Amino acid sequence: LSISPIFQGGSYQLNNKSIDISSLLLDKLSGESQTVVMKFKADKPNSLQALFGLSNSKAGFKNNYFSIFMRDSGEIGVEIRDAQKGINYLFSRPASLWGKHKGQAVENTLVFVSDSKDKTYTMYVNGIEVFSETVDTFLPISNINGIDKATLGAVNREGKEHYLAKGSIDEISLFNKAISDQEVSTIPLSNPFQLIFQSGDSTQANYFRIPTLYTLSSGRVLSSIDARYGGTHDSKSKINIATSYSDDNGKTWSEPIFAMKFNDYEEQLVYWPRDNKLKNSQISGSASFIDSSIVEDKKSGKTILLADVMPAGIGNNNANKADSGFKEINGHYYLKLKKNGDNDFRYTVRENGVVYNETTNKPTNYTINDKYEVLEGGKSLTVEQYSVDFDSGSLRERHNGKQVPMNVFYKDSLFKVTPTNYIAMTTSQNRGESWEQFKLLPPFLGEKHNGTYLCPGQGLALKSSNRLIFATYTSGELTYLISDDSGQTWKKSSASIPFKNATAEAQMVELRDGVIRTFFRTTTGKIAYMTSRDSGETWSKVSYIDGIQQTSYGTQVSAIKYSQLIDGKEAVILSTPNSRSGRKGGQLVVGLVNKEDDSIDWKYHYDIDLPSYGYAYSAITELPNHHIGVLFEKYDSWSRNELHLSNVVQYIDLEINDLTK
Ligand SMILES: CC(=O)N[C@H]1[C@H]2O[C@@](C(=O)O)(C[C@@H]1O)O[C@@H]2[C@H](O)CO
Repeated sequence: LSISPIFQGGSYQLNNKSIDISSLLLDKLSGESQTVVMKFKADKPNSLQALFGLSNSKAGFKNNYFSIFMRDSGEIGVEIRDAQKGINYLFSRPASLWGKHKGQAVENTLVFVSDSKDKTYTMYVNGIEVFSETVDTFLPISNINGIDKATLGAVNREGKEHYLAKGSIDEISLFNKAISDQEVSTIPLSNPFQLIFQSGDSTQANYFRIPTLYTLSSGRVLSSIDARYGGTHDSKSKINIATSYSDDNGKTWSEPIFAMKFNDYEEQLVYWPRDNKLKNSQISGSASFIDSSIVEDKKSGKTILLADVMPAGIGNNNANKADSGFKEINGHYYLKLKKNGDNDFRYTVRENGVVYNETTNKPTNYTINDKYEVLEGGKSLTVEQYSVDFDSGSLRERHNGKQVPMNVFYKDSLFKVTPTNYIAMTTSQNRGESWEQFKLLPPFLGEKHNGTYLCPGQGLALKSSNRLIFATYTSGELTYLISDDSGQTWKKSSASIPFKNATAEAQMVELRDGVIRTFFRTTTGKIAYMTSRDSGETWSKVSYIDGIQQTSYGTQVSAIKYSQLIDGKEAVILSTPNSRSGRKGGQLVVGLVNKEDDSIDWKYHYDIDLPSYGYAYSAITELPNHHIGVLFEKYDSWSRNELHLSNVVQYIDLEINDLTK
């Protein structure tokens, strides 16, 4: 840092009693710009607590103060208030903090920059920028009328301690300068987590959701994710599937690449609005991919990744449930196309990509190549790309002058697919260094049924055979997709479930050879399971796990078969929020398998962080060194208050002894 602190202090215990630092700090504040650097712990916070306050403590000036505050939800924020100036700034972001990790309080590193030159207030926690707000009328934190108290662990208002804190401030420093983003990056951190995917990386997505992890036979650990461009919204949106891998047991990760991507819309790093009027803004004319899952095939050595594919403007909410998008002729399914100007789907994509007119029974001069792009007499047709912006005060989607290959999933294509959901497949023969062009899977539930929905996370490679299984769901059932030929062909195995309209996200473990247990999200508040004892051909009725709570809408749950005995027994590890309130209270739950009846004793619960801190979708894998890697959404991804947060999908490394303590 280019300058020394005006005040520095440490080892402050905040035990619901403020610490007055007025005489040490107030007369050292000068000029209109300041930086606060604070290292602090709060593993048992109050509902709302102030970590640092500067206030006018006198009668009649209760709303003249600056504070750095946090909530027991993990939210961090500031207030900057002066009643005489008529200013009441409040800037915050949910899900910004860690509480505990491996049972010990985490030291959070907070950096707040108040910059009078740029009229901007910026907050970083744990190296992540969580807000940056420019104002028309700047209020220097010292310029609040009548400030006479500087306080740790409360704000002194009219002589009383408000917003009392429980925690500790291990170090706090203030500077009479707005330090640069570059200087900020030099401040040491004590983070319990890593980032694999992050804002500003090669994906240029500012948001991520739906993590996966899979340990490959080489020892490489692979991860896939939704790179979500238009905020954290599900499709309809612009979303690509990105991947990254680690060759050192998760200590470092490769720069992401794409496994599946569309180019109808630019890859733009956009700061999606979080205000109540605009937060529902959703990219509406882009094709997308959503919800990926990985498996490795022993025979071929291929890595196989599946994901849902959504045509332009389509998502689960508006996909046509009564149309697969294929025509069966006869025994073979051919992708249907509608040509601009036709009200009906007159075409199919036949062998060799030939576009065939169903009404005239003649091939046309158009072909669809292996990238689902349209050619006419062998030449590639193009469309103009779109970009998005909020410069007009609402979301605008507009052509940007760049030509890209015309794809049948695009809004502007001459030939367009049925507006329903599909599933696609890509393979890698180099363990994630590159991905082949995706191919659509066929329909499994007939001509007049939309795609099933891929369960995000892992597929299952049965240990003693060549069988691969990917779970998917639809209304009234799980639909397991089974391949015995390295993913060249798939058949379904349907397993009825006693819920309609469930997002029945399911993950599988092989308890022993040929015996599969599937754990899945329900609408009941409990995680369900079912068992197959014939390698997925047939499935039991549904049972429920006791000792874990979910919300009524549920959350995805990840599950693995651990390779080593725990307490002399075979073990399964589940990862899920454990809360009836929200997507919070993340846990790993270790289940010991009864060798006589395949029942599971859920003997250990490990809290990922505080019960009140967010935890949503998750990925777990046994790393080659027998550690457990967890990549998870550290926020409430259902909440309409926690939309569009950056750098909340995070990675941690745990050992079994951390879980069973
Ligand atoms: C294909 C798709 O939309 N997948 C979604 C669904 O699940 C999630 C969720 O957070 O619950 C996130 C997934 O990415 O939101 C969706 C909702 O539940 C409707 O199924």
